[PDB]
Amino acid sequence: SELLVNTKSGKVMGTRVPVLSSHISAFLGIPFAEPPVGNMRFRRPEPKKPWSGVWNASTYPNNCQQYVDEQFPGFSGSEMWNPNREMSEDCLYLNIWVPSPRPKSTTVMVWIYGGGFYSGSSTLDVYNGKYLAYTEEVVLVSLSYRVGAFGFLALHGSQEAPGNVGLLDQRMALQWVHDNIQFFGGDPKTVTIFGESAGGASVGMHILSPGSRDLFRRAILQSGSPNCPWASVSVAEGRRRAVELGRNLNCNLNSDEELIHCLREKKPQELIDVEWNVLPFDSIFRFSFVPVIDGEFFPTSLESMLNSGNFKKTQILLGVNKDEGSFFLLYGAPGFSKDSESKISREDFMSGVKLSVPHANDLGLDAVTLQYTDWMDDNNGIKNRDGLDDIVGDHNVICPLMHFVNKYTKFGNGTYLYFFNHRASNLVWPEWMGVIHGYEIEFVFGLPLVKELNYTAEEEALSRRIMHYWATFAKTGNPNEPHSQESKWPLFTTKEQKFIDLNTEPMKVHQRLRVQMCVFWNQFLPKLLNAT
Amino acid sequence: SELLVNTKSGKVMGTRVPVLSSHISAFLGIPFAEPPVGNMRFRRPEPKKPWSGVWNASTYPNNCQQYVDEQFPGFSGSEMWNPNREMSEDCLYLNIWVPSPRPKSTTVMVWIYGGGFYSGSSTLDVYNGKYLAYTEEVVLVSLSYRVGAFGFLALHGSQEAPGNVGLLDQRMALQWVHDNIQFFGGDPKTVTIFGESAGGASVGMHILSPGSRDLFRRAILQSGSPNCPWASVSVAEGRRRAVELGRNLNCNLNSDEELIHCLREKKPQELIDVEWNVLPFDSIFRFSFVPVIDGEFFPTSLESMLNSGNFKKTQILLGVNKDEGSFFLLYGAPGFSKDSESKISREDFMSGVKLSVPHANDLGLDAVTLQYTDWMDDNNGIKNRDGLDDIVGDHNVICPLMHFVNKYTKFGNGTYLYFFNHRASNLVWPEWMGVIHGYEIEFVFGLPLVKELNYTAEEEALSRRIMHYWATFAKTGNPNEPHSQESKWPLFTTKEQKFIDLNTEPMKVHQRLRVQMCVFWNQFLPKLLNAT
Repeated sequence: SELLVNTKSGKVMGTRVPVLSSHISAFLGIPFAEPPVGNMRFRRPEPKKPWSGVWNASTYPNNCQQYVDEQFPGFSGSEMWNPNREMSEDCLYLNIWVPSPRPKSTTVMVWIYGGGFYSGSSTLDVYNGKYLAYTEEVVLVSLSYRVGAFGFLALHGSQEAPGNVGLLDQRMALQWVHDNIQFFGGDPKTVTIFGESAGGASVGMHILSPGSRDLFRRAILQSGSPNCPWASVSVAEGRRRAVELGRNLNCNLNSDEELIHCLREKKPQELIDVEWNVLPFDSIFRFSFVPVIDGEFFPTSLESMLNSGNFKKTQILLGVNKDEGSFFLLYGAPGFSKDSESKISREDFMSGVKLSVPHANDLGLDAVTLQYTDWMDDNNGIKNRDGLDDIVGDHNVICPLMHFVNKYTKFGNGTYLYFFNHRASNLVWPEWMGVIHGYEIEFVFGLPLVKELNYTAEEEALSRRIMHYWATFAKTGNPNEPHSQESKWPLFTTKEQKFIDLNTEPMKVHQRLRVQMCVFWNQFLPKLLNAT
Repeated sequence: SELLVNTKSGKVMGTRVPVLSSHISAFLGIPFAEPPVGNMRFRRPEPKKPWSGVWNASTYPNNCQQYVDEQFPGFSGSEMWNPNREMSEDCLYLNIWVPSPRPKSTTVMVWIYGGGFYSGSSTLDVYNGKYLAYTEEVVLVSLSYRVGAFGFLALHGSQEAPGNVGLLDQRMALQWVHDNIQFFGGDPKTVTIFGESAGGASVGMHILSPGSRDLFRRAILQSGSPNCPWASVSVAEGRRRAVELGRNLNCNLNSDEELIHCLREKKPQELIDVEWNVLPFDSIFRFSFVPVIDGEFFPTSLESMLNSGNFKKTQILLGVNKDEGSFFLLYGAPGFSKDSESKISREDFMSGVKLSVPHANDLGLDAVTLQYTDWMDDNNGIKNRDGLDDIVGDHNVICPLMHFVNKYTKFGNGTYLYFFNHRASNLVWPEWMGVIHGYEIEFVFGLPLVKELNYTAEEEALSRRIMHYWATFAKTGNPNEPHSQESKWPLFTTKEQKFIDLNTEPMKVHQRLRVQMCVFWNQFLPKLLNAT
């Protein structure tokens, strides 16, 4: 049967699903690890024990335990990101979409969801891999991994909560793909991992980590890189946050043994209710439990690894959205509201700057403010709002990705860069937010191809171009068709630094994406904070 | 006789001079102080002893001893600034141009020449006051003062070389004007002092200094303010430079008495030949012997005086030229040449930055470089050249003047600001230098009205407008004609900060002259250098 597959872990029974008036196979909720429950909470994952009989993979699995956004009850804009399945610590499963008839050895794409390392689900409507699997004829895989304290609590030195276990969950899923995707028609030697935000940072982390490198061929990073200021912390800060978490739950803090044991007795929602109380600063775009530079998953500092070429050398495709920061300002900066133009005063602008660059001394805050203020029109509400939006995006997403791309390209085998600046016609978020963080995802997964979702014809065409760029890159290492007549996406080189815009207009090539600001954030500011 | 005037110091015999096919009286070389020679070198000036008989004031006096620019022998561009009379330490004289018939009580304008406090003459062709005296019907006075070590050697604590004696020379000349200009037809209660560069800085210094304030009514500052980074030094740096001067001439350095005595035995050219060897840094736009914050001429720091309103409150008219810095780059920065486009490389750009902001640590140099570099086109020779030109001008002239105007306007009785951006059609300097430091002077003194000098008709018209603005301001405290139909030069206020451009085009009003850069130079950079 087309829906029956015998893997090395046991037999699996999938289901046939309709897609654009056709059909493909779907294998949902395939376990790739032992449920990290009880004494296993905080521990590295263990392989799923083989099973006899047939595993019923016709329905989505549970979502990992996580914080749930309730800032806008009912609102589809925010709820489309919340878990759509029951949450459970038993959540290490993966999903596979296979073309029909089943391929013999086709290109594989493994999606790693984002969510700031504190949230995310592989089962969201926006991540339905059936469209992309069907349209581009690829085996689409989406995995899951522990988030929040459950996946990143780090007490370096102990084996009970070493940290980075969430990344190890991802690696384990990749290991399963490498060992079993051949039975689903996938070519294990041609797997492209791709992700957005924390997922994009994760992809970059597997490129850097020696233990993950041999598990995939190519990579795509969307609005996220390993070196982002929010993507990782030192073992010292990790330890400090783990202890403070224990303090919020009145735990015995005399030893790691004591702390860990007390934390394992807590219900999941108990850790979640106090998770945000451990941040060191009043801030925006900063998360509690994230990856840690431990000396194991990451041999040394990320900067020294990038400088020495200590990473997987292959082809990469990556880029960012025009307005990465608006989302975090809406939720945490004074002056911003979902239902108003959010024109910001001078007062709130500087309040916003302090929140965006929490680690900065006064000289630093002044440098940022001077860099993003137009002194010929400083009380212009729209300029201050957009200035703040740019700060959050440049500091947290764009400038760190540009640092990565430039460092990577010196040792890589091919880089392709994009700048997504199309605002979807059916967006429910206000206009001032622009091309929002995470909204390029729907074009990558091809939602615009479904008439009932209400996109325009140019947005459907844009989605097909993007799906074809992503899949062609996954297959060949080049997003362009060999003998095509279409416009060519130039290769990003150390010298020209070319990139393209991604919208419904005729392709335009540019150079040095936001260089002026990137030099400020990557060269000047760090130098200033270190000297003062 | 129209040419005979009986002053309180004695009788003076002037001469009749032709001007634009008419005539006016000129009294040249009137002594206002005892010759500061011998034991008087470095000392405060003493009033000229009254004389019997008639003083022959028909010819220009000598020019003070000074460094003479020989970088371009023969070249009119540079030689028009060199002394055109024999140099002599006996040089404290003033010149007066009086309309004919002699006025009864008309507006007086006293010109104070610039020259970085190390050079300058009241007898240059560009300073011929006959045109302005004739055209606007005012009594025009040009004074002289000691420059270089002769006027600013400062060994605070001793009365033999206290410092600031050059400023005291100016004050003494102003005292003579106050006491005698009535005999030449001038109104001593309506005197406007005006000057350019060091002369503009001098004017600002008399506004600040308690002992000079009662000697004039209004003031005009052209491309120079008291708070310029090159216009003054601490008593400590003054002392250090005086000692180093003595060291270059192998003087006894055991005591001030010893040093001063040894310096007084040296021929004038001997001090001049080593004057430039005492600068603390390798630099551009920095001069050896300049005014010193002594606690006498200047009660306290200039910044505290400006903040507390400790200065003469009256009306002021001031402004700057578009390209103040090009002159200093041509003479001292690598890559610039008089006969080439001077396109600058990245190498020489940063070399130039180090020379322009000599007091800056590495973090500071990086701040400046980032502030003036276009990273989308960093190897553009023309952008680097112009960037450097702007740095020198903004740091040394424009930003310090804007700080002054903004501080002054809070306590003053009326401010008028201009931005001179017209490049004379007959300039002999290369095009890349633009609207050069000091070239607005010729329009103020009305040289364009003389056909034989080869200016265009629009430049003659521009000169008349400027002469009329300056003189009307001198008379009324407002450059505009009460019931005129011409465009109005708005008043600069703390709120609007309006200013006008000065060229041959229809008047255009603007706001916040180079604010972006001024905030960098007046608020940010100083904060950075003080914290690091």
